[PDB]
Amino acid sequence: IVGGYTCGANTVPYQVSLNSGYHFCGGSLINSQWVVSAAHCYKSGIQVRLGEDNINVVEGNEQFISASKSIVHPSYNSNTLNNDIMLIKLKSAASLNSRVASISLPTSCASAGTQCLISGWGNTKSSGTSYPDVLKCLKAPILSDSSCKSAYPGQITSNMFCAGYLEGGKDSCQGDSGGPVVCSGKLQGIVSWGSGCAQKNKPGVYTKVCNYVSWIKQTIASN
Ligand SMILES: Cc1ccc(C(=N)N)cc1F
Ligand SMILES: [Ca+2]
Repeated sequence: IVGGYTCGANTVPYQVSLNSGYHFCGGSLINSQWVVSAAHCYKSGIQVRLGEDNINVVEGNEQFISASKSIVHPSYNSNTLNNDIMLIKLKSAASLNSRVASISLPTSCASAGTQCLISGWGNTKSSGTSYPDVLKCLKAPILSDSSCKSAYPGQITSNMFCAGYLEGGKDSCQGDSGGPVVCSGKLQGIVSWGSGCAQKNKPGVYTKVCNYVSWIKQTIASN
């Protein structure tokens, strides 16, 4: 997250870190057994880390649970990033409490102008590299479809939305991949892509979660 703020420990209780020896992606806990992330975060040997603030220090509220299965969306295209969404099932159920909690799926899609919270352990620099230990947060509005398409001609599908600031300076970034965009207490987006980070007229692009609620529910119901 570039141009954000320190969230505060366990203040984003649905935020997970995906770890394969090191943090490599975020994700969102959606029930005691399942995490939503980006398809571009797929790899084998994932350990889901819940209750994290400082990802380098065991602070006492963590739960570390290995994935039993990952399910990349059947229509994910890694070239275009269309349908950039994955489900990860935990080998055992997380213990839910104030600091480890699931986030609601949307009942309807969120409109341009809606204020959201984006979070992660990604790069905090737009030129250069600095990776934080503690969770970073950014408040950002959803942008209009027309402005999103103007920023990224030929690249925005019906399964994507832009959020952030056309002026630059505030954005998600590398390492935030797969993490949440939460608006009015609903998971509306997944950190997906963008050209660089926090660049003028190059806002963040996010997977449009509301398009996937049926798939998520029926996948969970049978897996
Ligand atoms: C992998 C990646 C690329 C760009 C952005 C962004 N500028 N929002 C975020 C990301 F997670
Ligand atoms: Ca920790």
